Amino acid sequence: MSQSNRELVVDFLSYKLSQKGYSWSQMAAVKQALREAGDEFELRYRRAFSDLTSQLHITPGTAYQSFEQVVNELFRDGVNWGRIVAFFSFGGALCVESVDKEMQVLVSRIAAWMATYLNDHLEPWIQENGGWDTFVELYGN
Amino acid sequence: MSQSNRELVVDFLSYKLSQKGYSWSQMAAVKQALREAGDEFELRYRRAFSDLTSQLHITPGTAYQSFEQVVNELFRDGVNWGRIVAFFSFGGALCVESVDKEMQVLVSRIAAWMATYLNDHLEPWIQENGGWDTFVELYG
Ligand SMILES: O=C(NCc1ccccc1)c1csc(N/N=C2\CCCc3ccc(-c4ccc(OCCc5ccccc5)c(C(=O)O)n4)cc32)n1
Ligand SMILES: O=C(NCc1ccccc1)c1csc(N/N=C2\CCCc3ccc(-c4ccc(OCCc5ccccc5)c(C(=O)O)n4)cc32)n1
Repeated sequence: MSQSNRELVVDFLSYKLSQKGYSWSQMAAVKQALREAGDEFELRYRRAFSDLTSQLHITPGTAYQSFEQVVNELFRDGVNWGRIVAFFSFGGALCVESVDKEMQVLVSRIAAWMATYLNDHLEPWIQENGGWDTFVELYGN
Repeated sequence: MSQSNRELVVDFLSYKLSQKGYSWSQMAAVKQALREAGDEFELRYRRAFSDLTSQLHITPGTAYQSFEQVVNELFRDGVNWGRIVAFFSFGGALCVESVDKEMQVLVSRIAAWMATYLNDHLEPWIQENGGWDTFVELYG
């Protein structure tokens, strides 16, 4: 119950500060930058590219390594911030299609796969290019 | 500082799911009822009351006890769902003033004080009045 209470407070204060357009922490600023970049990417750029969800055809039998081999296609010509945004959008799309197909049980493993891929394959590039601070500096507020 | 790749993932996926009417967490209906009740309270009903923030000057040296004794004033004549809503709004107002004062870092402290107050002073009343799912039935 105590953890739920904390979660209510955090949600309420985040929502209220966001509603006023206030940036209160580097973490909040990174998350806001990513949300907005994903929205812009999905609206106006994603349809130009081959649909990576068509390569995975996620099932409850899909393993991390199958996700990883499909994501490697997105980074076949290297890492940039745009492709990192596209990676988040791809994960978001796997979750949305999972829930659309009455397989919400996949949502938690998709999140773990995304974390694993970021930590294993993108973290060195992120640090080399000024960390998430630079992402916010170029694409945030 | 964003010192967690997993936190960015969970945040982004929560957002993307919400845009399709789907929920990351089970607390989703309460969060949506509390945000809407907060917005509604602040837009007109709040204007009737003395501004409780004028009694607090939150700095890195302010004790939890100072916050606790000002918040108690909300519940002087009992706990009800509206006063719980007002408590959250009050918390939100404190955070906005904290950022405006260049004390952004105190937002997380205020969050910690609110969760502490909620757990000590309000959790018993909440349990004894049908929990958050009643709040959702009334304000959702
Ligand atoms: O979500 C996805 N699919 C599901 C879906 C749902 C609904 C509709 C369509 C598809 C998804 C995300 S991704 C993707 N395929 N992309 C691939 C295919 C494999 C190879 C590949 C190779 C490079 C790139 C890529 C992606 C983004 C890129 O930049 C984005 C710039 C930007 C940033 C912020 C906001 C707007 C725009 C770039 C680039 O410019 O280098 N290059 C992308 C794919 N599919
Ligand atoms: O955020 C606050 N202040 C900063 C601020 C910013 C901008 C503008 C004005 C103030 C704030 C939240 S609070 C407050 N002071 N309120 C006090 C003063 C001390 C005594 C006190 C005592 C009872 C109540 C109270 C609060 C809410 C209440 O019900 C709300 C019902 C409702 C729900 C959903 C939507 C709309 C309305 C009630 C009640 O009717 O019981 N009673 C309230 C204060 N200040």
